[PDB]
Amino acid sequence: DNFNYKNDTKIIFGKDNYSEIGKNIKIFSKKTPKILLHYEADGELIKKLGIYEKVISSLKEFDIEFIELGGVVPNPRLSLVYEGIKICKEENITFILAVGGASVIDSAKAISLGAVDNGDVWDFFTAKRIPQDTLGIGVVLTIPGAGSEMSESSIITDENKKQKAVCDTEVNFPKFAILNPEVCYTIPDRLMAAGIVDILSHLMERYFTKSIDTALSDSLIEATMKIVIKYGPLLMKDRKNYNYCSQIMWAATMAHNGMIACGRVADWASHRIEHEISGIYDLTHGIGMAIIFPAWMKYTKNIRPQIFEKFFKEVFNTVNIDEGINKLEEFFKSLGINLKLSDYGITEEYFSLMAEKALGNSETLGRFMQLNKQDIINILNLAK
Amino acid sequence: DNFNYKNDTKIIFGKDNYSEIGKNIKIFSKKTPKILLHYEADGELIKKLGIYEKVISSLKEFDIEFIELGGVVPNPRLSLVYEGIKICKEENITFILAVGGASVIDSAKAISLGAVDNGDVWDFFTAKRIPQDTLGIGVVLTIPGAGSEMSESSIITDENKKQKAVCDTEVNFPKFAILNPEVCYTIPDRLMAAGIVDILSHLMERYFTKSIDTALSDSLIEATMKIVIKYGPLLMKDRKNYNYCSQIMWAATMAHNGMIACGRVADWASHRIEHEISGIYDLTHGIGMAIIFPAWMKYTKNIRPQIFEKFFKEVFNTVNIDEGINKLEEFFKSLGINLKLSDYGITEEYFSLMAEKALGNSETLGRFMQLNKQDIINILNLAK
Ligand SMILES: NC(=O)c1ccc[n+]([C@@H]2O[C@H](COP(=O)([O-])OP(=O)(O)OC[C@H]3O[C@@H](n4cnc5c(N)ncnc54)[C@H](O)[C@@H]3O)[C@@H](O)[C@H]2O)c1
Ligand SMILES: NC(=O)c1ccc[n+]([C@@H]2O[C@H](COP(=O)([O-])OP(=O)(O)OC[C@H]3O[C@@H](n4cnc5c(N)ncnc54)[C@H](O)[C@@H]3O)[C@@H](O)[C@H]2O)c1
Ligand SMILES: [Cl-]
Ligand SMILES: [Cl-]
Ligand SMILES: [Co+2]
Ligand SMILES: [Co+2]
Repeated sequence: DNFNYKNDTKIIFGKDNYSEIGKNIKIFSKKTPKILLHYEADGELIKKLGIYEKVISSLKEFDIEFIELGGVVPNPRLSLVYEGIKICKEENITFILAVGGASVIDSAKAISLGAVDNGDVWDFFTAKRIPQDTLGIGVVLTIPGAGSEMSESSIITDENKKQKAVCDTEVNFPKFAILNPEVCYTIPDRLMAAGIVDILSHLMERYFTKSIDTALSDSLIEATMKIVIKYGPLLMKDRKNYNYCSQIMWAATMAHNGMIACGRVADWASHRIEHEISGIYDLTHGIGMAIIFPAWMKYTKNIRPQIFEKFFKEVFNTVNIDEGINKLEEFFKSLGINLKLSDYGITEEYFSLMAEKALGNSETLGRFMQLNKQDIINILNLAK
Repeated sequence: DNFNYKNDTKIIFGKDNYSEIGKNIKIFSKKTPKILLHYEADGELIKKLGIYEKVISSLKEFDIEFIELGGVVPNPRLSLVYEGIKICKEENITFILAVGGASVIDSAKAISLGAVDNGDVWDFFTAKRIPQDTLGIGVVLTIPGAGSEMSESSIITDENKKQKAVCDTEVNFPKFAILNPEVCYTIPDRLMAAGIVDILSHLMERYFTKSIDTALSDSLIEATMKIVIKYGPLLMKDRKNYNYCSQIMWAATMAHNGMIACGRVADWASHRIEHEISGIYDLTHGIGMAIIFPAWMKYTKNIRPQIFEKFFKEVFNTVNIDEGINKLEEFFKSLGINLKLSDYGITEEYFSLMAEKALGNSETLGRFMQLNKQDIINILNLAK
């Protein structure tokens, strides 16, 4: 097992450092800077928090001209990205500032691409052309979600065709990303808890592998996981604790690092199964990953028991799988999450439909264990 | 404690992937590529190993024209860098390939700088100008030493003035670095052992800190250390074991990462003390770090016993400092290293001189503990 790793995104970690917005705009723009401030809706919640102010005060401090463009919505649409390209060519924008989460970061990245291209940007999403340049964006992250502030990916939906797509390319890497743990404070409980589950589950999806010779990698992923297991419950009970939020934020960041996962083989079974639950019921990703992941490890405990033994020894101080699986169930409950699907009024009614749609045009799904339609129903039964 | 992190060096990790030399030259050169192959002496040992061949076979495979420039020597001299600038401007070299260790990588970086500048390169080392561009280098690392294949630093000595200096700048970052663990195999024992000590000591220098709120960081540094403690002895006894060499190489790399050390405050006391031992006697850095580090932790065990308790609990499975200090002494001996200075015929004769030269024009030295001249002699007495 060989692997490659690049990641050029500059990370500014900490608080009381709002000048680094302006400072980093200067470090990464073309000559004199004029920037596009991108946000969701009308900076409604960004401004409520006081980010909008502390942003514009950094922009002013550095004499940076700027236009605002708003209304991105959770599933960012080409409607708006096309509008954004227009503005970055007309008003000669030299840099984009994404002030939000992945929904706005993905929009920002797609604008950054189109602003430097002499074609349609959507040729970069539908596998027609491979972009070779981007204007350049900076992010101020408002919630440590899925790491788009450090990824090479942008997910956009063409609502004219109802066809959503993604574009992975080294140019999409943000030039810099401001990461202040303080943005965690105002996040509602259920969402903080679900973000904590997403961090662990991202680590676990990569940890549980058939790959061999991954000792150091194992250690690092174990280390991050343990911290999630130790601090995430403390953060839930002391929401404004900078330390607790720092560990957790730094964990999510590290979880999106492929220095700790070194070309070891990830498994997406849980993700996919959860996707289809979430596709039919109103259920937050992180919550369904806490219901499904335990069900899946029960169902897959026989593949490489040794790597399950290891997991629970290193993370929950136990060599007994059942006990460990329960310690993880308990830990999820420690974040205020109920563990069964019945609990959310999800019934067995669509376990069949959900299993079919997970598999799509395939016979099985998974890598650690090849899971067929009935295997998936069994897992949904374990989680009911 | 806030911190920043960038590192743009692409890492190609693994074996049986010699085509990625050519492939990565193509990915990072100007238009058609013509490269300078940089090595130590006359590719004497690089060629003995079979790197030279597998390099030129990748260069040919990709139709890459190339000139060779040799004779870099362990303390790379401007004599040669000036020669290299000449060649990269005359022969219009678009990229440099450093095939060696830090001595040649540092030379390569200094050539890369000068080849794009309209001045003297040495203005970049003597704090006159701050370089804003470099041609671009790739490294094939022959020994996982001090990480220059991923650093922003180049250390060159002007032998006309007997004045050596360094240049830290984001442009010095190699464009890519090939890391094949197999290069470990041929390394002599004393040097492999000393490289294993350097990895741990780089982690320890950063670990033992007065900084607070560093839990995740602690975990990661602990994780890497443990692996060094576990595999390094196995590697010493099974030199050609790819797994053992992979963990250890990946540890050194990770040790040079500031994602695991997150702006926590390093201490260089041991380094400095060792420097002066090495300045007077013929002693390999790694070996004197195994004699000195234990002496220093004995002498500094009273500062934050809690972080010593933690260290030895996480790494040596013990809460007792004395026992732990001994487990670390034992571990060093497990790499075939004798632990006293007497052992190397180093006598107390110059403990005084060595202490004075460590302190230079300062009253104390260290951050974890401020060490004065007598404190340093005491530490040298602990290590005698
Ligand atoms: N690399 C990639 O491109 C990548 C990878 C995985 C997922 N994604 C995408 O990530 C998106 C999920 O985004 P996300 O989880 O970062 O969140 P988000 O910002 O898209 O939405 C988070 C929710 O919490 C609120 N919120 C955000 N920050 C807050 C704060 N500081 N205080 C209070 N409330 C706050 C928002 O109003 C919203 O309701 C999806 O579109 C998903 O497809 C992208
Ligand atoms: N970031 C930086 O720029 C930075 C930081 C710290 C130290 N340094 C510098 O690093 C240098 C030390 O270099 P290094 O430790 O990487 O080693 P090196 O390559 O300079 O020398 C290593 C020794 O082992 C031999 N060797 C190397 N690879 C071998 C292999 N595969 N098989 C057998 N023998 C092999 C060499 O012949 C030589 O005797 C010093 O000049 C030091 O100042 C630079
Ligand atoms: Cl997610
Ligand atoms: Cl070193
Ligand atoms: Co997931
Ligand atoms: Co050192």
